[PDB]
Amino acid sequence: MERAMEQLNRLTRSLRRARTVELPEDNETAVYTLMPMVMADQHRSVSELLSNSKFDVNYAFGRVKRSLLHIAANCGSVECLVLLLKKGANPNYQDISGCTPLHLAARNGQKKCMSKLLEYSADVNICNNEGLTAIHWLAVNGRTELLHDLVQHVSDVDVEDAMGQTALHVACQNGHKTTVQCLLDSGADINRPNVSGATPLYFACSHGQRDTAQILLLRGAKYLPDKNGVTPLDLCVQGGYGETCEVLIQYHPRLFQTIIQMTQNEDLRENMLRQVLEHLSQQSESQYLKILTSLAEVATTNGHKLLSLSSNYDAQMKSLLRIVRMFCHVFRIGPSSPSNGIDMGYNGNKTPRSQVFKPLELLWHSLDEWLVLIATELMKNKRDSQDVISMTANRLSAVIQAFYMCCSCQMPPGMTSPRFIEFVCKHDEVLKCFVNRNPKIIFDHFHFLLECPELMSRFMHIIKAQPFKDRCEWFYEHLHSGQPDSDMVHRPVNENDILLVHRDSIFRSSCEVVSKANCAKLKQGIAVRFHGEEGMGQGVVREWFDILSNEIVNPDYALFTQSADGTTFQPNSNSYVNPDHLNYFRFAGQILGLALNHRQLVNIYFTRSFYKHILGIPVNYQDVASIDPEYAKNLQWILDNDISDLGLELTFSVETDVFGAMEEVPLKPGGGSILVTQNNKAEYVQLVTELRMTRAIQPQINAFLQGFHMFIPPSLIQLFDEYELELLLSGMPEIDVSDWIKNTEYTSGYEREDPVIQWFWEVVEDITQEERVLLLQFVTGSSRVPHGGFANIMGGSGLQNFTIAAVPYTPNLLPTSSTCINMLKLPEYPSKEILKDRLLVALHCGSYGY
Repeated sequence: MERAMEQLNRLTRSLRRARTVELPEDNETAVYTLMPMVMADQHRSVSELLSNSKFDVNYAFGRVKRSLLHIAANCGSVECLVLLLKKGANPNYQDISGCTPLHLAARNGQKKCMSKLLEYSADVNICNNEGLTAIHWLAVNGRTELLHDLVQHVSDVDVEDAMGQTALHVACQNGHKTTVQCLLDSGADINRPNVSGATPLYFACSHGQRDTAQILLLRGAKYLPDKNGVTPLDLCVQGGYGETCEVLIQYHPRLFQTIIQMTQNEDLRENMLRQVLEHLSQQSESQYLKILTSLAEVATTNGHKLLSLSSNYDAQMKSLLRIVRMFCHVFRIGPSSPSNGIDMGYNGNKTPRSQVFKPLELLWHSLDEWLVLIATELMKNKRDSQDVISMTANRLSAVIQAFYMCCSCQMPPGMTSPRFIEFVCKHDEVLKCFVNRNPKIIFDHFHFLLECPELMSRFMHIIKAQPFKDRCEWFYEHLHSGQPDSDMVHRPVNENDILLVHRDSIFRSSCEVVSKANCAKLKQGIAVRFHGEEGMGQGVVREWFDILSNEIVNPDYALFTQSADGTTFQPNSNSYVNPDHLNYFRFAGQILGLALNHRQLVNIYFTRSFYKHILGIPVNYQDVASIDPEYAKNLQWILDNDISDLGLELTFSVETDVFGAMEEVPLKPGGGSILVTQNNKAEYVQLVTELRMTRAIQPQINAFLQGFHMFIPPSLIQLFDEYELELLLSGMPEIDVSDWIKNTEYTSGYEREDPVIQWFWEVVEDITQEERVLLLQFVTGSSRVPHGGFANIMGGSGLQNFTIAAVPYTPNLLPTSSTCINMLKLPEYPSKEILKDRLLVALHCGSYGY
C-alpha cells in the first residue's frame, strides 16, 4: 500500500543504529540524537533501549533551552513519556519564553499527553512570561471538548491570568459560544468582575457579538456598568452595532427610551446612530411609529425650551437639528412592515401623517404667535423706534429651517411644499426685516429656502430688495470665504490624475482629456503636463488657460466672430457648417468655472448679450447691434411711428436663413397669418430680437451651459447682474482719469470748456470705482483697455475716441448712448443746481435701470 515505506523503515532505522550509545555530553547533539527517532515511531523501542542510560532530558538542548519532553508533547506519544516520567522530567520546567510542554499538546491537541502531566501534578497555574495559560490558550483556539476533559481535573478555574481575565471573559470577547457552553456547565462564575468591573457582558458588546449575550441572559447574567459607569449599551452605539442592542431590549424594554435620550449627546457619532435606528425601523412597523413619535416628543420639548429666552443658543440649536436629519431620513425610508421591508405609506395605508406630525403642531402654533407680535410691533413702532429683532431673531431662524426640513419630507424630490408657501406670504413683511438685519443668514439657515432654484424662482419677493452693497463685498468675500452651496467651501485632494497636454494642438487634444476626467477631480491644483516634459510644477498651468483663451476664438474653427464693434466676440450663427459642431462648445463652459473656482482671471471679453443668456435673462433690442445695426434701426422705426399711420403691414412670419433656405416661418407658433395690430407690434419687436439669435443659436448655447453649470451652482450667480459679472472674469480694470480727459472729442453743439462740461467731470470724481467702470460699458460695452490705454482706444468703428454729442432739451429727459460710435449723448442740464439736482440724479437712473 501507499504508506508501506513507513511500515518497512520503522524496523530499518532500528537496525541502522541498533547498538546502544549513551546520549551526548553536549546540549547541541541530544536533539539530533533522538528527534528523528521520536518522529519515526521508535518511541517504544527507545524507551526499551534507554531504560539503561545516564543522561536526562532537562539538560536543555541548544539556544532555545527546550527539552525533548516538549517534543514528546509535540509528536504525540506516551510510551517514551512512560520512561521520561520515570526519570522525573519536570513538566513545569520552562523555556526562556516561560512556556511548558503542555502548551504544545494544547497547541497540538495531544489529549493523552495532556492527561499524564496532570498525573504528575503539573502546576497549571504557572503562566508564561507573557501571562497566558492553557485554559486561555484553548478558548481562543476554540478547543472546548478537551477543555471539558481538562478542567474536570482542577478546582482553581477562577484563578485569573496575569491581568485578571478569565477564559470566560475571553470567549465572549471572541464570540466562542460552545466554549462558553461548557465552562458554565463546569461551574464557571457569571458575574465575576474584572478589576475594572468588566463582566463578560461588557466584553461581548465591545466586540459586537449577538448570540452569546442571548445566552448569558438565559442563564441569568446581570446588566451592570464598569468602574467609571460605562454600560454595554454605550459600546454598541459607538460601534454602530444594531442587532446586539435588539437582544437587550427583549429582556429590558426600558432601554428603548434611553436610546432616544442619547441623540442630544454631542460627543456621539451621528453617522453611527443612523445604522441603529434605520435597522430597527426595518424591524417592524409596530416599532416604526413608536420611534418617530418618540423622537418628536424630544423635539417639541427642545423647541419650546429653545424659544425660552433663558436657554443658551448654540447648545440646543444643534441638539434639535441633530435629531431632525434622521427624522426626515426615516420618513423618506418610510414605514417598514412588521418583520418585513419598506412600505411606501401611500394614501389609505394608515396615514402615517395622521399621527407622527401631530405632537409638533404645538410648536408651529407657538411659532406664529411671536411673529404676530412683531408685525404689530414693526407697524406700530415705525415712528418711535432692546429690540426683540436685535435680541432673538437668531433663534427663530433655527426653527423656520425646521419647518422646511419637515414639510419637504412629505413631498417628492425637488418639489416644493405648498403649505410652506402660504406661510411665507403671511409674514413676508417680517422676514425682510431679518435679511436687512443680517443678509448672509441666507447661506446658513434659509439656505434651501431661497437657493433651491424653483424656490429662488418663486421667492424673488426678497432677492430684489436684498441690499446691493451686500453684492459689493461679495464679488470676493463670497468667493474667498466660499460660496456655500455645500461645495464651494473645501476641496477634495487629488495627485495622480495628471493631464498629458499636446502642445502642437491643445484644443482638440484637451477636448478628450477632460471629458474622460471626473468632476471633483478638477477642483484642485490641476496636474498640467505635456508629452514628455515637466517644465514646471504648476506655473505651467497658466499657459493652459491663457492659450486656450485665444484658441476658442481661432476663427478657422468657426466658433466665434467679432461684433460690428470689432472688439467683442459672439458665437458664429453659421457655425453649422462644421462636421463636429456642438461638442466643442461644451469644452468652453467647462473652462470658465475653473478660472472662477480657482480665482485666476482671463483676458477675453465677450459681447454684453451673451452674458444675459447665461443668467437666464431676456434680451432687449439693443443687443442686435452686435450682429447688424440695420435690423436694430428697422426695429427702431417701428417704435418711432405707430402702425396707425402705417400702410405696409408686417406678417408675423418672415423669410429667414437658419442654415437653410429663406424659409418663411411663423413668428408666433401657429399664428403666422396675423399682422401688426396697434397692440401687437411690441411682440413683433420682441420676437424678431429673440428668435433671430435664439433660434439660430439655442442648440449651440446650451452645450456651453451644461459644463459651466457642471462646476458652478446656478442658484448663486443669479446674485450678480450682467455688468458685475464680466469683472470677476477679466479683473477690475485700471483707469487713468487724465488719459480719459485728453482723448475726449466734444462736438454736435458742445464746446470743450462750457460751464456744463466743467461741472460734468466734477461729479465723476465723487463717483466710486464700480460705477465709473459701468459708465464705460454704457458707451462702449467693452469694459477694459489695451496696453496703450485711452490714447490707444480700440474703438471698433475704427479706433475712434470717446466722444460726446448733444440732444438739447429741458432736464425732464435723461441721457442716452450710441455704442458703436463710442459716443455719449446728453440733453442739456441748464444749471449747476439742475446739474447738482438733475444730473447727479439723472446719471444714476440713466447709467442703470433697476
